[PDB]
Amino acid sequence: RLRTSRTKRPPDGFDEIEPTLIEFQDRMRQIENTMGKGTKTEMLAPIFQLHHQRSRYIYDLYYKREAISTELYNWLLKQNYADGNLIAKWKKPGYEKLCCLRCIQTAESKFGSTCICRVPKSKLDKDQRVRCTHCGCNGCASCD
RNA sequence: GAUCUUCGGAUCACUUUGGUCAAAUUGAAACGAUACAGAGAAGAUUAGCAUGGCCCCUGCACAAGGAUGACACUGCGACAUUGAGAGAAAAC
Ligand SMILES: [K+]
Ligand SMILES: [Mg+2]
Ligand SMILES: [Mg+2]
Ligand SMILES: [Zn+2]
Ligand SMILES: [Zn+2]
Ligand SMILES: [Zn+2]
Repeated sequence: RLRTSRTKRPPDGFDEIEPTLIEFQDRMRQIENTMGKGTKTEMLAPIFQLHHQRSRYIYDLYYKREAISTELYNWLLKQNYADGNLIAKWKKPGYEKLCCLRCIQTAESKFGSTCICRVPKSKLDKDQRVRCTHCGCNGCASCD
């Protein structure tokens, strides 16, 4: 993950996108330091937020604007700058706007069911449109 | 929203919330100190191992320690009464 001055030089298309990744890292640090205003699980929601956003940025670089070479993209996934499993989920129908990967797997729930965010809002009542407790998600379903 | 399909629709996904319990006087324990006595076995100094359980503490322990860890170690009536006398009473 961490790169030294004497490490192998990343592929060519890296430097122009290096600064924004640096900004992502900076704010992740700030979120780590920032404390208060939530329950034991709510304070850990913004982490997944930024993480999904960062992975989506890389996904947008490759699959929507073809701004990065395939070599650089494999390098980025190998350096954990993006979550390979989350991107794999984004590449199949029904999970285009997946929030995180803990809201899809059923072994982490009380009754073996996915999260509320995975459910389309059309069949969900108006009153029970609440923030996810896993990551604060406000609706994953591809329809919305 | 993506995919087809023919502008009828079909696919793809589909219900969270670990809760000694709401931002700390008044529902997570157990005591400091001061004041009193103040160290087992029939004189005195003193080794210990035990018995009993709504007494525990240290210990990983079915070792061993904590004053021999401490407290306790007793005691009574399924007694049948007649054996006899005396004054009274009621009775040989
Ligand atoms: K002694
Ligand atoms: Mg002993
Ligand atoms: Mg003893
Ligand atoms: Zn979600
Ligand atoms: Zn999630
Ligand atoms: Zn969720």
